[PDB]
Amino acid sequence: CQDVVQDVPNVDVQMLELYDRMSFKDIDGGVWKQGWNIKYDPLKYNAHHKLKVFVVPHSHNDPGWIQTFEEYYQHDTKHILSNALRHLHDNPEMKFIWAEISYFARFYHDLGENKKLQMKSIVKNGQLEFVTGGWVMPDEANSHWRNVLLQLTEGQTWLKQFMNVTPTASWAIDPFGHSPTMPYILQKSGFKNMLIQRTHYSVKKELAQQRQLEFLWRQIWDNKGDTALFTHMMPFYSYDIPHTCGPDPKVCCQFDFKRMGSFGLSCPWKVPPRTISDQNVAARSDLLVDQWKKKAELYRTNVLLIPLGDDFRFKQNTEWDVQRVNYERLFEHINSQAHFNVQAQFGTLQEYFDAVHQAERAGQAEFPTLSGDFFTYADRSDNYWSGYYTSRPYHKRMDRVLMHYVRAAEMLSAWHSWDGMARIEERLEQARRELSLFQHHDGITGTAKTHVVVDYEQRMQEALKACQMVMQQSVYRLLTKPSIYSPDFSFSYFTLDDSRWPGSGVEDSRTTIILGEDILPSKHVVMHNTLPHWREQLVDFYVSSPFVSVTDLANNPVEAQVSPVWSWHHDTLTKTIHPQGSTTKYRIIFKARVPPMGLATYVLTISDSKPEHTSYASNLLLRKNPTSLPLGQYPEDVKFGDPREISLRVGNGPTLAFSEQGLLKSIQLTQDSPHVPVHFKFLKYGVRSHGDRSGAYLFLPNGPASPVELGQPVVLVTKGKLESSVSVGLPSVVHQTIMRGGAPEIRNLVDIGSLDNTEIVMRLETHIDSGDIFYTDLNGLQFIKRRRLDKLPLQANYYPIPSGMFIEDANTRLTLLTGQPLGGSSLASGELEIMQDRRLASDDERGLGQGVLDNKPVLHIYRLVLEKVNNCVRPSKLHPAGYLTSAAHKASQSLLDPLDKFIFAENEWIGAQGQFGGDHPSAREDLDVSVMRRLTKSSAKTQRVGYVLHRTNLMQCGTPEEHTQKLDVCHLLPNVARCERTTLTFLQNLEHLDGMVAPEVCPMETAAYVSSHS
Ligand SMILES: N=C(Cc1ccccc1)N[C@H]1S[C@H](CO)[C@@H](O)[C@H](O)[C@@H]1O
Ligand SMILES: *[C@H]1O[C@H](CO)[C@@H](O)[C@H](O)[C@H]1NC(C)=O
Ligand SMILES: [Zn+2]
Repeated sequence: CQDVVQDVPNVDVQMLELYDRMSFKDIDGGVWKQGWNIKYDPLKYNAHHKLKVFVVPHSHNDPGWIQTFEEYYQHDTKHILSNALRHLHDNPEMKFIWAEISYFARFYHDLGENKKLQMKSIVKNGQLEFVTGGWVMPDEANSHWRNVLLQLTEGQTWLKQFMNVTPTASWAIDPFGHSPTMPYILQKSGFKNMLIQRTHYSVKKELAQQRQLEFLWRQIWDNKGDTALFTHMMPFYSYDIPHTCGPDPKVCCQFDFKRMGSFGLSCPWKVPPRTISDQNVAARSDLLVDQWKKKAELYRTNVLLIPLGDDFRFKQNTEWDVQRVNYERLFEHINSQAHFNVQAQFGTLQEYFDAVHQAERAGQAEFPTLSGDFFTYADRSDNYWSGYYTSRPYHKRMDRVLMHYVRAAEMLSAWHSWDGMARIEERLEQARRELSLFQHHDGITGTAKTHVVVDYEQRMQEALKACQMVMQQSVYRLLTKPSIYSPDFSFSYFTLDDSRWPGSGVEDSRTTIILGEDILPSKHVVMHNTLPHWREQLVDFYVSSPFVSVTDLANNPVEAQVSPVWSWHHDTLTKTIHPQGSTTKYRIIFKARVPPMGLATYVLTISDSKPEHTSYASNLLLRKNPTSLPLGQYPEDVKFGDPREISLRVGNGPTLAFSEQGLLKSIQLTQDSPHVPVHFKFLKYGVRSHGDRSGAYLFLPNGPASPVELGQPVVLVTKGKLESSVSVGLPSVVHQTIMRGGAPEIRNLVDIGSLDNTEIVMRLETHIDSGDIFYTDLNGLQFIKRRRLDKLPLQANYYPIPSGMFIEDANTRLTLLTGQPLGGSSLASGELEIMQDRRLASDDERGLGQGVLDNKPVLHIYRLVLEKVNNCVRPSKLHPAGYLTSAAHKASQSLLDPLDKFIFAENEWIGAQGQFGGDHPSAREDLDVSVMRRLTKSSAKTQRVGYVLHRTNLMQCGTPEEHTQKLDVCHLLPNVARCERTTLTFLQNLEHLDGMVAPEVCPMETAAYVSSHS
């Protein structure tokens, strides 16, 4: 196993180092506005060394953006694919590449058998080639690597089954900035090459000058280079035709033959394309070949890639003709004019890469090695695309909730083979596809029009319902005596109870467990733990009485705590934000203990008075001018007081001190230690009154954030033996700090309401001497070192915070983990900040044509971990990566993959069992079974189950942590007959395993295994 901490990789280009060096001046470079006037030596190419040019036709089809997926499919995409089939069928030499499988699959299933066969034929023969092959071309900033793999697998599994092909080349021309998580997953999925386009204009300029636009992209911690994937970065401002034939768009635009007038398009540089004829072909070729040779100077081989396409292109047959015919005339002339020393033709993306590597093997070029990422992107001047790291935060949070439910549903149902009737495969496929669709770079990014965001949301809602159905049928089967099990596949044996989604204050959707001497004395609840280690976690349920006690199924008492059900109300009358307690519903809380990848059943029973093992929390409302807060049968009266500082300590954990406004001010780790200053503060960013305006994509602040005026907010303090919390009703946010004995959980109920042109940021102020360094994660997969650069505007120092960020000095670290991707930064030494929501009245000129005014209440969740790191073995100062501690990592898992909760629906559960999975191995803490998925339907004689295993890397800080068992996923199901290591999509077997044992993986590695069962 490679050491991912102690050996700083040696690479030709390290992006953090490059950023430290670059000056980022935005000067007018001439026709290539962001470059320079490229010059070349005419004699470079000759009879014995020609420039091979591949023109690659393509059509960018957004699975939703300005229209919904189905609207674009009906108005554009089905015609584009229908005409592509006809045109490629009839013109053997024409080529075309396709990226979005969601659309292709929608199209193909609608084709008649005759057409499906013609389609398979132009794919089989090389004319139509799939690039990447994912359900979509995903966002790379907000997406979790697990969902990037999910969508890739969804498109590629469809391609293998119906087109009998698996792309090995990736095409990512539109995500706003690029992540090394992509080559990470692709290289482990059989890929050999990839292409990216949206990187900072200064980076393009810099790498172009060094001919470093093509590179072997390895992971920041990879000393050996085995994770390397060949990458081609496009050099210009756009992938449209004007910015793909060469440096001068005024000239390239003349070679987009769709812009002559009848299609309603034209060249903004004021020179239109002209039909190619025998009289102008030599002059037109002179111009085109000169652009081609200029572009060729930016790369190292004599093989040139010329993409030919734009959004939803190649729709009309007349379009196919006008582009194909004119280019064929150009090629016939150019290829027969020896003096150009050029051989040009239509080609696919794989063709370009194969030729490039043949040049490389001929000793024609050596390529530089590179590590780092390509965030934050700016397409021009100070227009940095850091706004979309936060846009439509409700759906960014929904993404993570669905991410988990998909995993839990696939895992819970994978244990058994199911009758087709049960519609398990059916519900799982819909759930994977709706979550996969949302990975699109206009889905999770929050950059779609309002009615499209609504479409993604309704699709995810149906996916959530599908997961619940599969999960609850699975639990009923796993915990019912087999000879008693009698399933009705349409019936709801259990209801899922989710405490954080939509969240209290967002939607009253949780059911109350109604108990009573005259109706029902008790109720069974069951917890699922998708993680492969034993886990304890507090769980809560709403109950109709405070007099409830918990027992496990052996009837052992379980200590519990009852607290009121508090809801906050913006009182339109008194003009204050204050809480009201329920007099009919109460929260019962207790610690559940659950086997690795297993289930644990508990029973809640009512009594007519206080149960021996249930305690009741005290509640204290701090505000001036209080009114009574009756709590029905709740046994402890609410206390009142004037606002004042408060301190709280649950169990042995930290002691937290809060200001009189209910905000954290210090954290004391142990009884003796100092009260470390850690202050939460909420501020607001505005929008510029003159100049470029912030929108769904761009963050263009009118300077540093300004403190929000808090007034004297109402603060609610609840103190219990198992859980305590402090909640304050701020304007736009009900901020809650919850304590259970470890690092606190922070929840923000964010309702930016009608505050126009405002971005609300949550900031942490500490005295940690972090200087200009901070760390953020990439796709929930790895943490990369960031360096605040004062030479760049504030918005450029904002980065995606898909799951966590931290700052540290020699002794102390503060880590903030998230349950949703948001944008954030560390704008001053000792600080961390993360945007909560943004509401913008203006469009930011990137084509969306609207501002962001569809905000809705969202419940953001976090874990805040303060730790001493002076004893931790950390990477050297020159290493570009950072790593979590065991506590920070478990905290992230508590947010992303919590215990699932199920409430039995009927009065009596006959045949109920107390636990499932007690014999599953409890793996080492840094290992996770990211995916468990049965890959065969019940009619398959040989059943197959796929597993994706990921091992993260945690810092060694002196905690002995031992006694765990080896996890061999191939033996989790009985009767194993074979075990294979496969690509991460499960589509190709890479290794037949001895003894049918799946070895565990190395730190930061991810492997897939498929076990076969007789
Ligand atoms: N990039 C194009 C092609 C193009 C459009 C206009 C001018 C030049 C080239 N289109 C992008 S632009 C848009 C962000 O601005 C993005 O969210 C959307 O998914 C799309 O496909
Ligand atoms: C696709 O599968 C393999 C891959 O090459 C080969 O038999 C041939 O190309 C195709 N045959 C089919 C339809 O399986
Ligand atoms: Zn796009």
